[PDB]
Amino acid sequence: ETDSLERMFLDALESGRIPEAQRMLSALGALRPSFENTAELEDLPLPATLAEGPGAPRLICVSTPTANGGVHEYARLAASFRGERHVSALPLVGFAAGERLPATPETAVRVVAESTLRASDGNPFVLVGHSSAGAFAYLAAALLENTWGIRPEAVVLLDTLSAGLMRRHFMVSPVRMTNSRLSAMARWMGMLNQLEVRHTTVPVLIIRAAKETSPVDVRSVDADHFSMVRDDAPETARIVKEWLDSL
Amino acid sequence: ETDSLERMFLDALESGRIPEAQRMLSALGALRPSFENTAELEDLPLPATLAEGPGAPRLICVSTPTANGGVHEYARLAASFRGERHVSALPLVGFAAGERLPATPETAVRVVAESTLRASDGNPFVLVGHSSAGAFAYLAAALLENTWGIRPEAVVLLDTAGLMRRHFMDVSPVRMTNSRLSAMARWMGMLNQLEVRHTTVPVLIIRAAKETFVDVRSVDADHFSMVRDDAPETARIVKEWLDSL
Repeated sequence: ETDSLERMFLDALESGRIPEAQRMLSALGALRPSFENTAELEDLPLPATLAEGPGAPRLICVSTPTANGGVHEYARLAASFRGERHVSALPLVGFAAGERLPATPETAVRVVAESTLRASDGNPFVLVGHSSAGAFAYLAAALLENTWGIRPEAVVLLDTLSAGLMRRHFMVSPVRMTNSRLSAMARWMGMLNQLEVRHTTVPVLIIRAAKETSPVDVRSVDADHFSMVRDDAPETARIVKEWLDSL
Repeated sequence: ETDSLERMFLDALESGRIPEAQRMLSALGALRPSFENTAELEDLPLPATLAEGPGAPRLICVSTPTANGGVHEYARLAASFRGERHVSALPLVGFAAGERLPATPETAVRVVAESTLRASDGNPFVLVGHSSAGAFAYLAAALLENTWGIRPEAVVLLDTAGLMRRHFMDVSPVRMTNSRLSAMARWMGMLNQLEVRHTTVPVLIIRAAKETFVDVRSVDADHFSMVRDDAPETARIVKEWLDSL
């Protein structure tokens, strides 16, 4: 299509008309079939193994809720761990054409927490999330601790917030933004916005990108929000490995 | 493809989620460039000639503001006129991917009025609209008279919701592109915002008798067959009524 929703979304982002594109994709969002509970699904999302190794704890990465997001997001990051430890990434359900979307915030966190558990293979694990994925990684850790009394060893956040940023994500698997991806993005981002904050007791690392305007540690990487999981992935990875070894 | 907006809209129709589908399509509509003045457009809609003949007055048909609508909608009716007189049909602007959408109800009515004059080409003409095109035909006729002092010979209204589900369940089937869907929401959206205007030209309403449980005539047909299989009879009533003038 010359008039694809991908084209018109990208148009509206360049024109800073992000509120109108906002109202559009969530109205599309609202028309998608929903699940309230993971028992309604044929299967949980399948983890993609991105690295292997004998080190521990393994890393489980949450895809960002962006229409071009997916397991590919962590391939470069995972490359610095090749041979050193297991790294997997989780797709988010609803971004492929026949998939249902989470009906409530709680359902969205649960589905992340359940697919995390499966990816773990029963082994000690840490949850990682870049950017918008970090809140989901973080609340998935909290929900696992509070619901099943299963604690991740840690959570690692790659420049996550507590705009033009949305714009530059899409301005930079150069994946095609299908209708389902774009509507799934609206739904998941809309859930993010309504997530109830909750405490995890497991160690948390916030890696901050030095180029940008319950026990918590903070480290800085010589990178921007985007380069931290691209060109500068090795610096990010090394901070992660060194923080995890200091536990 | 499998998750097209066309498939979404038609699923929504089947499931009683029209209002949600309309909200989404208006929301998409709002992201397209608009015009408030016709001189903003590189060109008016282009009439399509469906019939030609020595008789008079010519008929100018206004496409319905539906995602599957267009000049083809009057091709059957025009078939009953194809050696008797000129019949053309107007596209509505905005349904094609290039195009801008009207910003207001008045803009919508003006673009139809102006297109119609282009189609008439200085001849006596009648404005005709099936269904939801009816109000736009009528109101363009009123604006032509009241603002520009030019009078159609007449206006003909052809039978002017599961009518929706009926409508969207063909014949000459049309791909409902994202541009067609969004143009539909914007143009149909303005139907609610239209204030009636009076016009002194003769107005024939042809009623689809099978929908029932200023001259009015009725024809033995439903809302849809009156421009499809019962088009010959619709065309006769039209020609005989105009001949009375």
